[PDB]
This record gives sequence, structure tokens and C-alpha cells, in this order.
Amino acid sequence: GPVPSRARVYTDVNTHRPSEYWDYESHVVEWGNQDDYQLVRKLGRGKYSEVFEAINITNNEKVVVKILKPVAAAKIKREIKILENLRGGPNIITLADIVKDPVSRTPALVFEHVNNTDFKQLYQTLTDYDIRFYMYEILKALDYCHSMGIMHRDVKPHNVMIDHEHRKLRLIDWGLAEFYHPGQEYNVRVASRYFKGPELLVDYQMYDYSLDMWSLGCMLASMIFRKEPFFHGHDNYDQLVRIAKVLGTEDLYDYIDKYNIELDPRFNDILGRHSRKRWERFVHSENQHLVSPEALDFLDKLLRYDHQSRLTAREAMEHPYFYTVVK
Ligand SMILES: Nc1ncnc2c1ncn2[C@@H]1O[C@H](COP(=O)(O)OP(=O)(O)O)[C@@H](O)[C@H]1O
Ligand SMILES: N#CCc1c[nH]c2ccc(Br)cc12
Repeated sequence: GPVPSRARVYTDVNTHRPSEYWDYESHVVEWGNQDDYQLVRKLGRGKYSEVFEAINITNNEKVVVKILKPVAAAKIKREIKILENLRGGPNIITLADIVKDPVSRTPALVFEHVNNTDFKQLYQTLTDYDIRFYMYEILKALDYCHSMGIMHRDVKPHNVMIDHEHRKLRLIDWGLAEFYHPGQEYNVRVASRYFKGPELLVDYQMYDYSLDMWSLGCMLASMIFRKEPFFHGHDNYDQLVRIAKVLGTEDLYDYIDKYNIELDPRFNDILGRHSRKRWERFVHSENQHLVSPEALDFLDKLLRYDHQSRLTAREAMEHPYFYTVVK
């Protein structure tokens, strides 16, 4: 069957921490006062929660309340444990409180509020310098969570909040985040379609932190090339074909051969034969202002089929693309 894999960094983090750190099922939730929060307006609803803007009446400060939908209790204790483990880390959203919602009878997670810049405005107006600056800020959050033995598994632009006036970034939505344990087989049904790594698309379960680096590369490619999304699959199968039209099929077959993966036979009639395209193929007069040889080299080192061959978050921070960013 498939050849096993393990991360090339932070392999041992969870074995050297006390069991209390990663055994989220055993964690006893400390409950706050639901009356401290007055809901103001609904911001959104997803598959797993309803999100509200609220006010903490003990300090008149704005907060965001995520009222979880009735779902596997294991998923909720996992998100809480990850948020508590990462609290105070660089650019990680702060979990302010946990209360029992009186209406839903389910947990409501209370987060610090971010006066976030509209997503469309960020996509349309961030400059070359701003993309480098904010990518460096995302890498601080990713190296922190990876160093803490956690993979986000849902890196995408709507999960990165920016308050552009204050040059403040936060990585949010840790509901798909998981503890990395070497040799563990994970569910491939994670991440959003356009940001799914090849490991998920070929059904390789022994993945690691490097899935987040693929997702980050998809975000960067969309931003620098002005193509939303960069890999625009009609479904999870066509998603791999879209990747193969850029990275080529030969490196894809070498990847599946290395890990002794059996490709779904559904791919035999749709994958075709493609050569790798040079990154300059995607440059045009409307994205030239965001492209540089350092941006392309950095992107090339994130967007690799072999998850073990991608830059780690800490190696990425060393890249020349960031030399211009004030530190
Ligand atoms: N900490 C936060 N500060 C400000 N807005 C937030 C915060 N967390 C989430 N939001 C906002 O919540 C809104 C609704 O999210 P939603 O689509 O319901 O999420 P999910 O899919 O996780 O349920 C989004 O527009 C997002 O920007
Ligand atoms: N794509 C897009 C827009 C966007 C939302 N959050 C971001 C964080 C960093 C960078 Br760089 C871009 C974004």
C-alpha cells in the first residue's frame, strides 16, 4: 500500500508536551458568563456556526461570537483546545471567552474583534510591498502554530483578517485545525477546494503542516497574478487537472510513484499529458506590478506536488522575497 510520510520539522512536538496539551477530549471547558455579551448583528452563517458582532458589556468592547451548530462534540473540544494552546501567539486570533448560548444550548466562542478591511478591497488594492509584508505576517502565524504541533488545514483569504489601517493581521477559523502526530492518517476532506493540496486530491492521508504551505502558495499566486482563484477546479477531480496544467503531469506521476499511491481511475480519462509551465507564462500587463523574480522563485518553492519538498514556514521567512520588508 502507500509509503508512510512524516513532517521534516516539528515531528516530536506533541510527544514531548504533556498529554493534556493534545488530548482535547479530556480537556475540561471553563465556562464564562453569557450575560456579559450582547449580540448586535449577525455577520454570517456557515456549515458549522453562526457568527455575530457583539459587545462585551463589562468593558463596552466589540467582540465576535461564533455560536457552534449541533455537531460532533469532538470537533468543538478540539477547536477550543487549539485556540487555548495558541492564544497570545503571533497573529493568532484571541479566544476571549467560551459561554453556553441560552438559545442554541451549544457552545459560543467569543473572539477579539478585528476591524477588518473588506476582502475585495484587500484583493484589489494591496501593493507589491503590502503582499510581501502581509505574507510575512501570515508566516509568523503558521510557523507558530506548526511549532506548537498544530496544522490549520483551512488557509485561504477569508480566514486571514487584515485591519489595514493598523497593519494588523489575524489568522482565524481554527475549526478544521488538527494536532500533528507522526504516522497519523488524517481526513482528506479539509481545506477549501481551490486551496486543497495535491495530497488531499490524490487521497494521501499521512499529510502534515506542509498542507498549509500549499494553501499559502495558492493565495500568493492569486494575489500576484491577479487570478481569483489561481487553480479554478469545477470539482475536486478537475482541481487536480487544473494543477497539472501548470505543474505538469510528469512530476505528478513521480509524486504518486514515490508514495506508492493508487490514483483514482476516474483520472485516466481527464488528466491528459501536460508539461510544466514556466511561471512567466502567467505574467501580463495587469499583474506586472506584483511580479518579480523573487516572487516567482518563492511561489515555485511552495507549489510543489511533493509535500516533503515544499518550503517550511520558517524556511519561507528566509526567502529573498522578504528582504524588502521592514523588520
Ligand atoms: N474576530 C473577528 N473579527 C471580526 N470579524 C470576524 C471575526 N471572526 C469572524 N469574522 C467575520 O465573521 C463573518 C461571518 O463568518 P462566517 O461565514 O459565518 O464563518 P464560518 O464559515 O466559519 O461559519 C465573516 O465576514 C468574518 O469576516
Ligand atoms: N486574496 C486575497 C485578499 C486577502 C484577504 N486576506 C489576505 C491576507 C493577505 C493577503 Br497578501 C491577501 C489577503
